[PDB]
Amino acid sequence: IVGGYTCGANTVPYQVSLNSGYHFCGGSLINSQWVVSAAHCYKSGIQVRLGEDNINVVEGNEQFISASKSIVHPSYNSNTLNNDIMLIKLKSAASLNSRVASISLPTSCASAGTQCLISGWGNTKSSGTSYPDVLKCLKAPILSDSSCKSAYPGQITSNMFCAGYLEGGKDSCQGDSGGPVVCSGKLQGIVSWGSGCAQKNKPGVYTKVCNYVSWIKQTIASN
Ligand SMILES: NC(=[NH2+])c1ccc(N)cc1
Ligand SMILES: [Ca+2]
Repeated sequence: IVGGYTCGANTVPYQVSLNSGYHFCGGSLINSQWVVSAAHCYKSGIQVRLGEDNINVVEGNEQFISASKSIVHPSYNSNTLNNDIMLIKLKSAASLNSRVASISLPTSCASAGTQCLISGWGNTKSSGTSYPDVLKCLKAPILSDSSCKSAYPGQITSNMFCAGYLEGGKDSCQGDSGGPVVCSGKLQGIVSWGSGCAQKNKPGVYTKVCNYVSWIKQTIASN
């Protein structure tokens, strides 16, 4: 997260870190046994880390649970990033409490103008690299489809939305992928892609979660 702020320990209780020996992506806990992330975060041997603030220090509220299965969206295209969504099932149910909590799926798609909270442990620099150890946060509005498409000609599908600031300086970034965009207490987006990070006229592009609620529910019901 570039140009954000320190969230505060366990203030984003649905935020998970995906770990394969090291943090590599974010995710969102949507019930005691399932995490939503980005398909481009797929790999084998994932350990889900809940209750995390400093990802390099055991602070006392962590739950580390290996994934039993991952399900990449059936129509995920890695070239265009269309349908950049996957589900990860935990081998055991997490223990839910105030610091480790699921986030609700949307009942309705969020509109341009709605303020959301974006969070992650990704790069905090637009130029060069610095990874924070604690969770970073950014409040950002959903942008209009027209401004999104104008910013990225020929690249924005009906399964994507832009959020952030056209002026630049405030954005998600590498390492934030798969993490949440939460608006009015609902998971509306997944950190997906963008040109660099926090660049002028290159806002963040996010998977449009509301399009996937049926697939998510049906997938969970049978797996
Ligand atoms: N929002 C962004 N600029 C972004 C997010 C993730 C990513 N992998 C690349 C760029
Ligand atoms: Ca920790």
